[PDB]
Amino acid sequence: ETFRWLDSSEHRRIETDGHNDYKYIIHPKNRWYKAWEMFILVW
Amino acid sequence: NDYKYIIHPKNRWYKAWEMFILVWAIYSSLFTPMEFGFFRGLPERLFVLDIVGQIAFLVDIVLQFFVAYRDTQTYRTVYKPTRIAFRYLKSHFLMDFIGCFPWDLIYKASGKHELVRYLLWIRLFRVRKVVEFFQRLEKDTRINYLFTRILKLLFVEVYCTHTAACIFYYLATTLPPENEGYTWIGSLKLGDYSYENFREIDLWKRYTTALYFAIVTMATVGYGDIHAVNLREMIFVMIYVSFDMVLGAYLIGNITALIVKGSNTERFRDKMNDLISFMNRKKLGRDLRSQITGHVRLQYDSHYTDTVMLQDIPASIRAKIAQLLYLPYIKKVPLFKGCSTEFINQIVIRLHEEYFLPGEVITEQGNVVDHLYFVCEGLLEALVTKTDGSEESVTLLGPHTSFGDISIICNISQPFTVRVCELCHLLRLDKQSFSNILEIYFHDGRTILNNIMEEKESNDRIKKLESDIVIHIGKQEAELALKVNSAAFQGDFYQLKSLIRSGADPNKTDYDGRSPLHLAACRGYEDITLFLIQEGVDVNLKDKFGHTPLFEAVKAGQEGVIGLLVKEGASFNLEDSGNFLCTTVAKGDSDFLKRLLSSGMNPNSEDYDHRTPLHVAASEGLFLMAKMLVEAGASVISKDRWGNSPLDEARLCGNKKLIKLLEDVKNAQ
Amino acid sequence: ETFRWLDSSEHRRIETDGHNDYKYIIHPKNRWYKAWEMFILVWAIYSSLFTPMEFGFFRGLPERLFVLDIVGQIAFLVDIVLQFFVAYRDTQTYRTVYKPTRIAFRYLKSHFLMDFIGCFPWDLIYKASGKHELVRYLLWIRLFRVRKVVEFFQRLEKDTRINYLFTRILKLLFVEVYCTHTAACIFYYLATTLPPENEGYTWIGSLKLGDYSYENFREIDLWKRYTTALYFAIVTMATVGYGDIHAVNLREMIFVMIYVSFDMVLGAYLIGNITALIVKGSNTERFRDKMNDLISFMNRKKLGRDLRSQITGHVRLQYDSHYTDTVMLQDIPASIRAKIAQLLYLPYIKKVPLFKGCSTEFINQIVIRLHEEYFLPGEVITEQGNVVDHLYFVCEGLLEALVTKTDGSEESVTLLGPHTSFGDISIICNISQPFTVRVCELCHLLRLDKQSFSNILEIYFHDGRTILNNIMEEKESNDRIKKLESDIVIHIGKQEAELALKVNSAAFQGDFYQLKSLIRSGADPNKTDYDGRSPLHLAACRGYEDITLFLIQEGVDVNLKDKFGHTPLFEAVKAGQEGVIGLLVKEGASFNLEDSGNFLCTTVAKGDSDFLKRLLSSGMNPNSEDYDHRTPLHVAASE
Amino acid sequence: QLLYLPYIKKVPLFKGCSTEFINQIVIRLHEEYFLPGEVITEQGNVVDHLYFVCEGLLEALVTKTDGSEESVTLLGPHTSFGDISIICNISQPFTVRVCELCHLLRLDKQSFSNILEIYFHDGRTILNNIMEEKESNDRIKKLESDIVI
Ligand SMILES: [K+]
Repeated sequence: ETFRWLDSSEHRRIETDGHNDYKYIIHPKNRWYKAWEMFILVW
Repeated sequence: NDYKYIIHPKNRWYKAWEMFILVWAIYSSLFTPMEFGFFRGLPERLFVLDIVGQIAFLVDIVLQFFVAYRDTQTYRTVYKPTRIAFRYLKSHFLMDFIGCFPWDLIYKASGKHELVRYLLWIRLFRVRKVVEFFQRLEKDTRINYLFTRILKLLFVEVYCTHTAACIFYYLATTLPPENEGYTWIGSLKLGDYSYENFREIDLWKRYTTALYFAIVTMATVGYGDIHAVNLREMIFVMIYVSFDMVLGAYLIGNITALIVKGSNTERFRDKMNDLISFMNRKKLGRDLRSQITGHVRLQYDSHYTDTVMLQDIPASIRAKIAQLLYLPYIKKVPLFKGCSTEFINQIVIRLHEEYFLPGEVITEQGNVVDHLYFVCEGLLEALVTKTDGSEESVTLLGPHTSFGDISIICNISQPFTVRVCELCHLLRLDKQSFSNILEIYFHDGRTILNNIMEEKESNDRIKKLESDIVIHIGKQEAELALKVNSAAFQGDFYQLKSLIRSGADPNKTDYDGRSPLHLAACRGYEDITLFLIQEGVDVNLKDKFGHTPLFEAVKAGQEGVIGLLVKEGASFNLEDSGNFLCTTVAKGDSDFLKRLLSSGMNPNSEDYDHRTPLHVAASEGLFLMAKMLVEAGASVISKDRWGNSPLDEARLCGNKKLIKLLEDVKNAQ
Repeated sequence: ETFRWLDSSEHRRIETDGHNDYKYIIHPKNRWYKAWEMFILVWAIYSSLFTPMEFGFFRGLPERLFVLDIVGQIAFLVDIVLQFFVAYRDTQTYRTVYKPTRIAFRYLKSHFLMDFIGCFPWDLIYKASGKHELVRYLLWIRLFRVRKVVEFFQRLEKDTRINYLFTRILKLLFVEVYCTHTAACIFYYLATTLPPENEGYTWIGSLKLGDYSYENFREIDLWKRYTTALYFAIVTMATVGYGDIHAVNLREMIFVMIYVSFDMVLGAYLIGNITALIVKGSNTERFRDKMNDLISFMNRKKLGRDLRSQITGHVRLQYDSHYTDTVMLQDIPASIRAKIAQLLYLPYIKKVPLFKGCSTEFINQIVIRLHEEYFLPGEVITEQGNVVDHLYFVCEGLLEALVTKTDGSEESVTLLGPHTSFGDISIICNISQPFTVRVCELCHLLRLDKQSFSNILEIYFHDGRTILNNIMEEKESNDRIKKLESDIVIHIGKQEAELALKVNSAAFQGDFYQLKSLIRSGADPNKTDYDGRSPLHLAACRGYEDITLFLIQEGVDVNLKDKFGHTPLFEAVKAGQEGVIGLLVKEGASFNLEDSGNFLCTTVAKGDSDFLKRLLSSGMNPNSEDYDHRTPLHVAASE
Repeated sequence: QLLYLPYIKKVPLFKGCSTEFINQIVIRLHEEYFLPGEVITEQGNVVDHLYFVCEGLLEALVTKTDGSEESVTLLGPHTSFGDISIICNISQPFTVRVCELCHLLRLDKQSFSNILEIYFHDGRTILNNIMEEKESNDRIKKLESDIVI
């Protein structure tokens, strides 16, 4: 029943999947990925 | 379909011909203004193109005589040829038949008159097929409504610009070539190019020039490099701009109307936007804000189960929906066990789905409830509460359970604040509809009252002969006991059984005793008494007069029902039996006393004076009945309150023919 | 309080003010006067279109068009004096006033002088008074004859056949044109206001379109100058504006700056009214709104592919044809909805063969609780082997009752055409539905519930017995399938066998309203079946009343010996009781009882001074005796 | 208290009541209008609202089975039908039609029972007024309704 309620639900589980491994992957809502998303926006 | 030569309109080989003649009608109604305006008879390059093209619309006329249609008043497909023929001949045959005449060959073989060339303007009764295509596309939910509502308005603004360009060039051709300077194209010079002697310019330069004027005019840009100089072209562009002004206003109106009539996503978006503005204005917390947003998102994503979308669908279709969705969730409920299927079909119609997040509150402690809830999924809990903030998890209401039924039938406030611990799927049912169908179906309300008492063993409120739901049931059960007793009085054995098999009880009594066994025994209907005994009845039931059905059987006189009641526990239990036996000796009806001590009361009982019935029998001379009264009675030595054995009482009667009986029990000592 | 609402009530008072006196004042709905209103509307349309063309394009009318505007002024001079004899359909006091001093007034202080100045000859006055230019500006008074066109669009806005937001669009489209006709006439007049030697500094004297030069422009034909000016004004109104014709003077620049500022507001108002018409949605998008609201809840509930095609079929049936507007009808109260139902359904229910001559109140109670329903062909309504929850009456269409033997042998039992009912032989009975009622043609069934046709069937017991007699006076249902049930529910006694029991249970429970609703409709007996009881034997005494009014009604027979030998005085005195035995004795109650002496000796023997003093106080002679002829003193001296 | 209070003060049901009870009554009223001829209550029904006439000439008639009727009274202004069907929990015995342009004031039965159970001295005064004006032919007891309990 709750699998119908996917995005209308708890939705905050990024904490475990943050830095499992791979050591390079930048989060989208970073701060250095907001000095790029405006610099190359005005580019 | 007993014809086999009539095509169904929803065929898959005919629906490939509709989209073929749609393409041929999109072409042949866009070339027809170009054939009227830009030529004066077609060249020999386009002769074969004009011959086939009036043939694909000539076999379509024949094919429309062999296609069934749906009737408008009976909604049946009409496969009759003489009906589809007379439907085609009176609706669309004439404008499609004279439209596919070879009008160019009729023009060239009539001395080339210009008025026989205006007759090819009835080939625009082929945008009828585009109109029918858009009408079929509007009555199909697979296609979007922003793809259809203005796309058909960006089609009239193609047709009425191409046609206006063709008429605007045609008006330039209506003046002779000596008067070319007084025309819109003859007086035209764009750049270093001059459009003089314009009928030897190639077709696509003239067409692109006229269409450039028509589209720049239609968009109300209007550069004025191309304008009208004549007095016929002034009139035409006045008509044309006064038509495209309201056409552009209609386009802006349709786009604005489909923008201001937004989807439910935008309404929910602005609702969540100003709710988030209220939550950030009031400085709310973290889990509280998530609870508010989750509740309104649950309501938006789950409000689609509202039954007010369905209140034009008829009953026995809404009932089938409610029996497909809700009936397996009501059949497995411990409250409704033993209830008939009619009551459950009346239950499932008036149910409303509800969803709650894990932590909201459904019912509260101090409140009398107004909805009976059924749990489909979820793991709701029941919390009684004290004055000093205490909580006690009394009951864990899982799936297949109900709460609030005790607070409706007994009309009490709710005992438990019901908080929900999971994502639940509750089913509302208001107390008014529940109570109404309880006093409508009282034979199932009695079984509900018997189910509500057991689980709680009536923790309290047990008589609960307080709320009407528990009264109206008592009143209807009483009047149905009256009705089944009237059926049992006269011979209505089939009617009696139809009353009993409709959920009755053959043990509920009348206003003063009077079970159906009582009336069936006093009337002597032996089959009815067999049905009542094998159904299961208290055969020793008493009245407000102190009467058993055995007593009414022996008072009536039918020995068959007398013998039929005594094969079970007949058992008279009659109080004041002594004075009753003495007063039936007093009335002296000997066959009634034969019925009395046949299988019954002991004849050694006593009246207010301590005397046996054989004492009062042997006081006037009643040998024919004193013989009967001495048949089973014993202990003949018994004195009165006066102190008299019945032998010395039988002495002074003055009749000696019953003293012959007095030498009978002289050996039992 | 009808002075507060003179609009909701007192709408059409007609009687006492049609022919008061004066016999001349025409009501403003006469067929001979509304044939003059269209005539003066055509004259007003012509005289308002020709007036700017008379002003701008001429300096005094020629020798022709003289009889034309003479009769144009005569046809309005007639209408000037004709409105002194036309009534005064009023605003606040809703009655057509016939008083011809409130007809001369309300007109003289209104459109009279603007309509009497406009009938003076202003081109004979012009040519008589030395040909002055400012006496020709009084032709513009004749644009007050657009009242007759704006009154036509007010008598059309309150006409319900055409949408009011469409008459507003037609009114704006008659304001858009005639403001391009008047602007064309003023734009040509502003070119004639310059001398003919300064004609090269005008919009038309400095014009050259194609190879034709518009020089010496006062000698061109009138229909070339008018078409040129109107072409400018219409391509300016549409905001196309080619610029082949443009303003040249300052007096033309000022007029174009006024005119495009007026047309911008007018075009924005036209776009707004068209958009306001379109947002009031059509039939197709109001179908598709709830259709996409019902495709979802059919995709997530996972309904079957046949039930989905039935639901979509019924939704496409309530739209696109057969506009069942009960959802609009629900604002109307129950009394007026009952009057609507008695108008619409009584021609159909009275011709049903089930109701062969019942009472009119019973058929009224039937048609109060009816619902209209439409079904496509191929639908199954009531299938064989299920309980019947609704009673259906076929108003129009064609149905089909079928039955199967073993292997789906669907043979046509009957064909239920119009004025037929099905589901009737199983609400009367308590059996299953015996036929699969399938739909052949598009039907219009009238649905009655099962519980309504049990309440109004047990209330109206004479009509219920008439309905059972209508069912049995048939071929005993061998026209259908010969499913004979006994003889239906047979005569089941609701005359005396259950109604005396019903009124006796009403007396036993103590319901006075049910008691008097039963007995004031007749049928007050003195006997119960299955016993010798009475509505006096129950209520009065044993119950001891509940309700004090149980003894005064109808004066029923006291001293009725029941099946167990108890008079109602004995039942009132056994339960002791002290109101009915105080009250029954003045009504002539008696203590008749067989072996009363033996009963008194037994009440001596048990010992009950209250019981025996209530026996003796309510009338009892203690010299009656028993089988041994012993008085109650002979046993009250025993122990 | 300035729109409805002169109407509710001169009601024979609320005679002798405290002014605070009337001030609690007048808040929950709903102004209603009816043209001369509709029906607002029927023959057998426990009524859902208590009404007060302000300017109107409603009639209260009892219907029979065979279509007939007779008016037991003529409810003019400053009258209150309803209440005896509410506070005795019985059905309203009269089909209350209307003969003029009436000016009723609704009051639902749950809120009326709430104000009666909170202010019980005025409830006893209302019970006394109904027991003398209806004359209390029976149910001087009237413990069938939980309001009196
Ligand atoms: K322009």
